[PDB]
Amino acid sequence: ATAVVRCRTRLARRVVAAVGPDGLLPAPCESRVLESALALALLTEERAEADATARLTAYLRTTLRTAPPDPFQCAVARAVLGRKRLMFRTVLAALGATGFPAVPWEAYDTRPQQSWLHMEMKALKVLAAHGTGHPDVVRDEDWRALLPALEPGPAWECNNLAQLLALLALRHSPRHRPALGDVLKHVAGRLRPDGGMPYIDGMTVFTTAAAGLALSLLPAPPACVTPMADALALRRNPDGGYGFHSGVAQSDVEDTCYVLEFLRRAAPDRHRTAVAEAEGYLLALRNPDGGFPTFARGTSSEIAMTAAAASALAHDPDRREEVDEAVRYVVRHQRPDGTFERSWSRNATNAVFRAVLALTGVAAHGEERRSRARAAERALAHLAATQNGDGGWGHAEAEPSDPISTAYAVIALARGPRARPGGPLDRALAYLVERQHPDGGYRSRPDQAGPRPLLYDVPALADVFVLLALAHAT
Repeated sequence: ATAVVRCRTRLARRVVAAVGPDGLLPAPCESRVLESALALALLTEERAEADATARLTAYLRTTLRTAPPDPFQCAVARAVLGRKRLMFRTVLAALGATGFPAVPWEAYDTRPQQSWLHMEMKALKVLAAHGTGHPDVVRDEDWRALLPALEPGPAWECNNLAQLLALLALRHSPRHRPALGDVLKHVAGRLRPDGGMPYIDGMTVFTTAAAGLALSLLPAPPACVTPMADALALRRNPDGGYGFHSGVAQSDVEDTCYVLEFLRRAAPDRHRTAVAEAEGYLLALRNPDGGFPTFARGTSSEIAMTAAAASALAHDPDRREEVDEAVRYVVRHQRPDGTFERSWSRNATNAVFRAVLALTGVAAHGEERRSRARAAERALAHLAATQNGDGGWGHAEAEPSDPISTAYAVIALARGPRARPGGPLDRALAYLVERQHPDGGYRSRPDQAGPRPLLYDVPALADVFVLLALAHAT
């Protein structure tokens, strides 16, 4: 067939072969400078694990010399070797690279429903209190939030950044020091082969669900979608949502939407109850303005999360009213230049493909069809306007192309007009065909941020989103 179908067949063989007997696509996270530097400071100060401190040191010098990250991580690494503005300032101040923010102590107090950030902010408040010479400011309720960091085994919520920050604060408290020695050995045992510390354990639920959705969109889905659907359903949280990895109690809208869309196609009867629980999770999260937050109701709705929820809930005609209110939220927030806004992904094309899917996926007629089509046209027009010469897109309009940013654009463009020769979609598919590597896969710069806008690299996502693009476009 075409070179695109040939490329799609080769990539699908690779994704299927990577799924394990347990029905999961392994998706480890690469080492990151910020957490490696925090692990280096924690172990150095506790005078523990000399083998890991040397490997962490060699990793940091090598990474700065051959592949330096954002300026913030470089300064964090350099300080160790030799609300979000408040969090990053306090981190650098805790390492001695700047002064502590002269803010009221309540600025570090955040809502508990964002569990990861809540523990992170509490640890930095403790570090700021001790760092400025006011240890007596720390309340008992502040210490109690960091208690999960002293539990043995993998990091609480698979978040190495959260545990490292909480441990750096807990070592200042003699009441919590008895439990510090054991976890220090667990922390030092997490080093990747390159001597670095990953941000998270992985993203296996997110990756398996996105891979299964792509496989279920092929002309003939492989049989492995059933054990993949089983492995996802048995990992659901009590509230019906899904975390990004095994053992993540904080469900989120993005992970739930990918699982829900996958289960809807590959096992709507086999996992009828899991499907119903995920829809109930999304609807209990919905905001009165029609949008959807990321984690907890009462926090700000987001375009990407609202569009993803609109597409996921659109399969049930019982939910036509909530789905239409969500799509209207998307139209209401389209920028004057046709874009929407970044979020968990750092490229512009991500929110574009989520919005276009909701705009062209939900059945609509009359005045609403006109309004939704015009919003979809302006979004697809923004893609064609910012397309690079080689046929791909980057993180931003002037950035070099990468397969993942281009994959998002292809999914959006696949809902537009037919691919004519030389058209924007045709050249995008040709860019993806050229960038396929002999082993059948793709290697791309990462686009996931956490904590925003700090990037982290889960390499297995390159193959998954490119396959999702090729399945949508063929």
